[PDB]
Amino acid sequence: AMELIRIAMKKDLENDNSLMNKWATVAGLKNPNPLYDFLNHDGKTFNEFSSIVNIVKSQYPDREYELMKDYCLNLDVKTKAARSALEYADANMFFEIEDALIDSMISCSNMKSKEYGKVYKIHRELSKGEIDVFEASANIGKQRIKTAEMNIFSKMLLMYDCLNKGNFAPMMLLFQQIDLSEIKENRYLKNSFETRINVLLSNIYLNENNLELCREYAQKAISSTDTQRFLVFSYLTIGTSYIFSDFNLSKQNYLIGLKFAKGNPGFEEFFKRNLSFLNNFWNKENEWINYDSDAVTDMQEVIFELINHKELSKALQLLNKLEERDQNENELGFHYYLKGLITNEKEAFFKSVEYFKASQDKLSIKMPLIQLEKMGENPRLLKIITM
Amino acid sequence: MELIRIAMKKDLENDNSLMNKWATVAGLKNPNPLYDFLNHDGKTFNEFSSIVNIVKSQYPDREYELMKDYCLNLDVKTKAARSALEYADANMFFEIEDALIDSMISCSNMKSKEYGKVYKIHRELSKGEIDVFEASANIGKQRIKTAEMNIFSKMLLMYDCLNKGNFAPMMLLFQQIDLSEIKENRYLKNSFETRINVLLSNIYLNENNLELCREYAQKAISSTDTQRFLVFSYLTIGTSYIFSDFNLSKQNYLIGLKFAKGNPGFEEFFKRNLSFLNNFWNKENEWINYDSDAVTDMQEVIFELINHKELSKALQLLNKLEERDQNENELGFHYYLKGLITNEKEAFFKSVEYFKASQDKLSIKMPLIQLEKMGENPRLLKIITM
Repeated sequence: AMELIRIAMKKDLENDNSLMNKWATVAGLKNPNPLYDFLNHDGKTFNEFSSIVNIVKSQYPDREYELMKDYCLNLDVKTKAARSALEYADANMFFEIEDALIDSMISCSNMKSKEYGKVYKIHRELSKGEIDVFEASANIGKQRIKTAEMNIFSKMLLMYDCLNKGNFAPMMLLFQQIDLSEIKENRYLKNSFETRINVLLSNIYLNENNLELCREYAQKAISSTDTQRFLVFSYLTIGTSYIFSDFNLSKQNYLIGLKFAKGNPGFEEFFKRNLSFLNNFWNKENEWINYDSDAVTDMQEVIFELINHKELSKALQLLNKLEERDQNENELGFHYYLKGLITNEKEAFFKSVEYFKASQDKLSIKMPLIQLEKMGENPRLLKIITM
Repeated sequence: MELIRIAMKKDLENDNSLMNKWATVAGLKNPNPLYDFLNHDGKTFNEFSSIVNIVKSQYPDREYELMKDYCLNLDVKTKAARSALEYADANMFFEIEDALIDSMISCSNMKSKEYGKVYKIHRELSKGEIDVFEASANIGKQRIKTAEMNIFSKMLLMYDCLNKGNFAPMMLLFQQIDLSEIKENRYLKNSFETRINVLLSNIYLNENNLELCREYAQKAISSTDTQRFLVFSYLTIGTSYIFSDFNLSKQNYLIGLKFAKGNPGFEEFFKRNLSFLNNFWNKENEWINYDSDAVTDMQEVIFELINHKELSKALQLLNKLEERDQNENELGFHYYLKGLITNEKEAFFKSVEYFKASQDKLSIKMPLIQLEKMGENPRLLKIITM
């Protein structure tokens, strides 16, 4: 038993024989034989990578990272299981596991593993902004892809870049070229890619303002997965889809997401900030404000709370202080929106609309737009701006 | 034996002084390369401009025939064949270009093979036979060595970005281009520079930076005598002035129209733009096409009736047009005309929506100006154009 997971399992089985049939059903097996094999013989893998992930999530939930790191670094890089490990690591944003698997798969002599390694490396580089979308497609081309799996993943990696540049027409063009039924042997990879695609589509529809479609895609993703990363982003999207229409559903979706985020500080932050904004926008008591942070976004949330409490003079002073510092366009939109709530000047709301339009934020633009309608501006013309 | 060499030998027999005339027009300090070109099969000039300039000067009416024949018998492995390929693509001489492409991918010379493969990707992307992602993937597959094709592969992607109206990735590719890396091929460097100035010109025309637009179009005009680039540069300058200065718009279109002489297709762009310009500024219009069955021309007829307060005839011809199939840009214009006839705000609002849906940041100004006249808030109208 070289791998940490095999050591723990043999140990726990010595104390409790009934675990064997428990772990068999949790892994999806009709019969426990592959599990006897896994425990006894070095290098014996399950046919599907979900078998081991499920056993680890169930029996050692607190120890997932340590156990999976050790298990992945000990896999034969030439196998289906190592190729599945690479997807698992990237999905969970376990970049240390992933980068080690990538380097050793590019080295190996197996054609399949080499190609997956080279393609995931392109995805890593594009994510980090070390290359742009055109260098990335050029590298995809250089590689002369053979597998149906990497044919699909090369399209998805380009979609990720298109998503974070807010450029949706080319995303849909790439989506159209994907056919998941061509993944014939690797059911773990097919299911994981399907989860990725449902999340991506969810974010598309959220920006194109089809709120119903957005929620349906986010739910499809939630149903298909137990990966923390995808659960977190799906609930974040659902929360956001409700901001303007239903305080209570927005909040509860953020709280469910926050619970799934437990023990990842970075994921937890997204929910705290969104909750802070939500509670301010709907004039509710706000437990989420960060009074210590000197990041612009957080300091704006403190101004917004002063405004809800009719402390207009203090809000104005902190807002003038912020004007001194460098702000991008999205922050300036928010800045002028707050100024408008204090002073009731139409000009501030107009500037706010301009800044949000210039920064390509199709969500926050609704805030000064709602105010301008309240001040008697023409609804028919306001609607045209959001198109 | 090339037709151009036959004509030149013939004209030289009658006039010995042509030799020194053709030498200076070709940019050579000394006539030797020209004696060589006439006498020995396969001898090329160092620069492709040499032969283009001789042909433009001595046989202006025969450019297409002479250049077609010359290019089809070139040594495909040479600098001159690589320059021919640029010349043909710039002029949209697709016959010449496709023949050079096929025979350059055949040859064993690494440089010519790479140019051929890269121009072929440009041709395929233009025709919509592939999308922008297949095109970059093919660029990658090729393993490009030359600095020339490194640059041109970026420009071919710019062309596709332009036709899809997505300008941010164009600018990203523009920033990666450095023309001083083209060390040896002066003809190609100058031609690529022309292409880039035209592309930037059209960017800024859509992003409403009108002064930048004109400056780039002028830079292109200064650098070129290719009729295609002259025509599109003047068309762009004309268009940049539509809303702000009738007279400069008109004069820029008339200079463009003169450069278009003897290409009916190019001439049409100017006639239609002139027709629109005169209608928009309520001037007597000599440019109307009463015979054309194109939507855009039939709209110009309606617009003229409206300027003459012939409202009931305009209404009848407008109802006729509504029956027929129209894209969004035409529908914008359709509802604008309806609004001028009926004075309904609804028609102007729809007009704005159709122009916004069709990504036309210019024509949208027309119903916007009307809405301001009807008392809608100018401050909010300005945001819709931005």
